[PDB]
Amino acid sequence: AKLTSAVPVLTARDVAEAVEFWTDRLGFSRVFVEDDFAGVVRDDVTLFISAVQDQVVPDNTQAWVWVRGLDELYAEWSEVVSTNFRDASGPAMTEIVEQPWGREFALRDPAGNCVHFVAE
Amino acid sequence: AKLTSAVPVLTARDVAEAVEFWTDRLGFSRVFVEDDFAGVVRDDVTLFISAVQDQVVPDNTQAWVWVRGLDELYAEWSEVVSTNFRDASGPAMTEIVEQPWGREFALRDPAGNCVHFVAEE
Repeated sequence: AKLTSAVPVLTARDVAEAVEFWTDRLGFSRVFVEDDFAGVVRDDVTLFISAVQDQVVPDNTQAWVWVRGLDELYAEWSEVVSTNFRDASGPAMTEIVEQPWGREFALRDPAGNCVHFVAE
Repeated sequence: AKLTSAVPVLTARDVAEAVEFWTDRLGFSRVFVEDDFAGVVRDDVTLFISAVQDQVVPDNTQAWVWVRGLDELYAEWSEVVSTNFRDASGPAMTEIVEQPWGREFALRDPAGNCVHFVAEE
């Protein structure tokens, strides 16, 4: 057997809100959308979004995504999402930082998920 | 820019126990292990594992993994993982089921993460 690819599952109290953000704000498309569960895709990467009732879940939910052209992606998203990660109430993103494991930025979505985008 | 691949993050109260399960039980290899965060890999799929305080989080954490040779993978893991999914006192897996979107089994790890393995079409 061969494991070929993987799909992170983001969590949200409000899945509809999360879907609108990921598609309309960040440029993903809908794979499917239900009240309790949805999927969005951009390029080779699919993310699922699952309903929860406890905010602790999204506040502890994370995913990593590999990117060719991290600067370009940051340039796109930094226009439509706050770059004040600590102070913004809405979704926000960090700057690109050179971490020991790689160059990346983190984005916090409206549900509270923390998704890291790392240069490949 | 191009989004090329993704890495799910499983959660655990005990990251070391989670790493031991995914490697010794399920045949993933260690990528890196820290006290509060770890990475394991099999074939083209990496999973991260992150420490959390509350059991509610792993009990609500999921991931999906695409597989070529789902029956073989299931056969392998059935050698060492319970197939009584409804007993939540230990890790276990469902049978392979034909869902509307694909053929898949689900595996619940010791921490409580539910990871679905779906056959490629």
